[PDB]
Amino acid sequence: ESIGEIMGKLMQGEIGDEELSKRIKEIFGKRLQWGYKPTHQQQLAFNLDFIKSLKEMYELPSAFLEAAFGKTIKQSGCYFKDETTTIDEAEEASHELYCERAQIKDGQTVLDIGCGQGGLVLHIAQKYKNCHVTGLTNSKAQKNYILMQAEKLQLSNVDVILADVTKHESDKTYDRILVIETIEHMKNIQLFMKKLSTWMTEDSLLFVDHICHKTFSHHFEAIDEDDWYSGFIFPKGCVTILSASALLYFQDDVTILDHWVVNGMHMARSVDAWRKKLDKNMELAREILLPGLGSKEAVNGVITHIRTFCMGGYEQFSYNNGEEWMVAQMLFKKK
Amino acid sequence: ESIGEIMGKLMQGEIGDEELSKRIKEIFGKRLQWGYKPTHQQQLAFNLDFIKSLKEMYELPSAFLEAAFGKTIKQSGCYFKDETTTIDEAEEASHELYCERAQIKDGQTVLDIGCGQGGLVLHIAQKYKNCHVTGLTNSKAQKNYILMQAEKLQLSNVDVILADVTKHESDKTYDRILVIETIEHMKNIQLFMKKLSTWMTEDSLLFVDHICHKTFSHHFEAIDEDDWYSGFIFPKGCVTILSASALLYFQDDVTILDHWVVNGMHMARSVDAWRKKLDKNMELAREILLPGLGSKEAVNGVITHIRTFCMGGYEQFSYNNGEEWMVAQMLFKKK
Ligand SMILES: C[S@@+](CC[C@H](N)C(=O)[O-])C[C@H]1O[C@@H](n2cnc3c(N)ncnc32)[C@H](O)[C@@H]1O
Ligand SMILES: C[S@@+](CC[C@H](N)C(=O)[O-])C[C@H]1O[C@@H](n2cnc3c(N)ncnc32)[C@H](O)[C@@H]1O
Ligand SMILES: COc1ccc(C[C@@H]2c3cc(O)c(OC)cc3CCN2C)cc1O
Ligand SMILES: COc1ccc(C[C@@H]2c3cc(O)c(OC)cc3CCN2C)cc1O
Repeated sequence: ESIGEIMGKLMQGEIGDEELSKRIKEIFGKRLQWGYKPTHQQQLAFNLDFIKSLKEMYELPSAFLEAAFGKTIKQSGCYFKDETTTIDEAEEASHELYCERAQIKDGQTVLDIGCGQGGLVLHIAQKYKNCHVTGLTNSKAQKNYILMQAEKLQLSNVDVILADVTKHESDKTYDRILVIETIEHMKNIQLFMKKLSTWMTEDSLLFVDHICHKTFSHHFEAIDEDDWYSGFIFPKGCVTILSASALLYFQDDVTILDHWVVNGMHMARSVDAWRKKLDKNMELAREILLPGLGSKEAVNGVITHIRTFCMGGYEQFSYNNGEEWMVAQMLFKKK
Repeated sequence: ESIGEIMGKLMQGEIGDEELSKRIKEIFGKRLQWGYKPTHQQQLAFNLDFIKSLKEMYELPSAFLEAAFGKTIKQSGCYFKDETTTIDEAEEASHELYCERAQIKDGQTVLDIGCGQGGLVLHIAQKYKNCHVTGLTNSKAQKNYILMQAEKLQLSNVDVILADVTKHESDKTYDRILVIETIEHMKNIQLFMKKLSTWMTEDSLLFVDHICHKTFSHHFEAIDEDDWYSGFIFPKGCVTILSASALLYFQDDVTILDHWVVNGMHMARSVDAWRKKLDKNMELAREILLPGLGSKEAVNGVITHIRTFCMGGYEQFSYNNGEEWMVAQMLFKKK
């Protein structure tokens, strides 16, 4: 059975959830076989080879995003205390977790790199009125969304830089730099960390959160021709999953102070909530998308892609009860 | 059964090898239970707590050493290609491995910190005639042994600094600094690495080899009152076993370039060879030691201590076919 055939059934909604989950789980299982080595000697050889290789290197309407994601449209792993924690609660708990671990205090200048729909920017600005909070995003629609939300919430301490972070040049420095699940998109990590350090003083802290595997790194791409999923979700070679310790090898310009991981069931519950909410709001979602997409068929395609991303994310992050893929967090100061 | 009673039988040679091995293996088994956590989240919490805590912190005659150790009296893990590799061959292979991984080239200035009986110093000096090689040791007997060996081998490119490395002050810099199983004795690691960096230029490399556990760190000390072994071998709290990745968190002043581990069976074969050679030369050893120790009883005590160290080391490093305790190696440049 070919890719084309599976992709055919998928688009027609002819693959039931149980089969879909089973297929994607199998794909991730093969990644685990690829990544785990027989000895720690071989594991480190494989991991260092990956790290060395690194060193040589239409937007959805906001009404749709609001129908699929939680209240602040957080697009990153959330934190669920209880089985009954709602996605809105989990967003807030995640925001609070970042503020604790990044040691945010009232009065600081704060920069949020790849701020998305600005949930974290708005959270910090509201909770700490004397902080000035800057979000940086490459999306004009995101910038406009954040500035509108700041206005509605009577926040006067928010600004947004519209920039490709890899191209952004400034001599401005910040007390705190936050990077929440943005580094996975960075083509040049050593260069990224170097640039961040130039936006820091000796008093600054840098907090990074990234999806990881606990043991090994990999690009998010097909191992083989049986893998229809990876290239469906990310049709570009644009996402890297670092191991939980990979960034320890990128301390040319910054120095680690603390390091944590959050078990993958938190991420799994996040994507599950998004999937369920999208399913609940399916009719509304299709109506919102139709104008901008042009046909019900193109609508179905965008919906299939997002829903499959959630179904696949579930299998990835829940694997072995959250103990394979998870979220890594690190705190650094400038050299 | 009390410590005193086991220590009593041990000293009298009333514990056979099989029972001795079994007892020590059990002790290490309990350390593994202590060190492995149920989730990577908890593992990292435990490991970072250890790293944070670190940041707040009569000699045997040479004739005896020659009867127990290999030809160059290497007192560190060796490297065995074959099951029939002799300890002398394994010493040389280990020396060569260090030269490759530390990128030693003819003409460099080289410093070997805690050089022991100087096997590595002599190896480099002989193989690279244009290198100047300095060993640093806190032992007058070691210094004298190395200088005598250099004279006999017609080596003109060797010097030895007699110093406590933690107290040594100098503005001299070196192209290469080697630290072979010395860091385990360092009370202040952040301070040690800082000092080393002041002896480096922008062109220098630092190579560190240390016994490790692949997953977690621990001091070499008793967990409980059932552990008669740890405090017998090291009656002081003077030895730390870092995890294979612990030094990645000590990059304030140096930056990692490469990282390896050597499976623990190499160390196990090393201590096995020492134990067997001592056993072979037992009568001679007792004769050599008697003058300086004063009684056959004090002789037996020193021999029991060394032999047990080997028997225990065997169980530690061979555990799970070398995949628990092993040797970590790292290459750094100066910030
Ligand atoms: C996984 S989302 C995380 C968004 C936000 N941090 C959150 O937690 O909801 C990563 C974000 O990085 C942004 N991004 C990716 N590459 C970027 C670049 N080169 N410059 C700026 N932003 C970028 C994307 O547009 C996206 O909003
Ligand atoms: C495990 S032995 C390794 C010896 C040698 N590198 C080898 O591979 O055979 C560690 C050595 O470090 C030395 N040492 C320990 N603490 C020291 C200190 N503060 N200053 C200098 N040498 C020290 C000990 O005397 C011992 O020779
Ligand atoms: C960090 O990896 C990723 C980075 C970006 C994306 C796309 C981004 C995104 C990122 C997430 O991490 C995520 O929750 C997992 C959900 C979403 C929703 C779609 N939005 C545009 C997906 C990823 O899987
Ligand atoms: C690195 O831990 C240690 C450091 C120093 C010692 C003492 C030192 C030594 C160190 C070794 O690593 C070793 O081979 C394992 C053998 C020997 C022989 C005795 N000599 C004086 C023992 C250790 O176990």
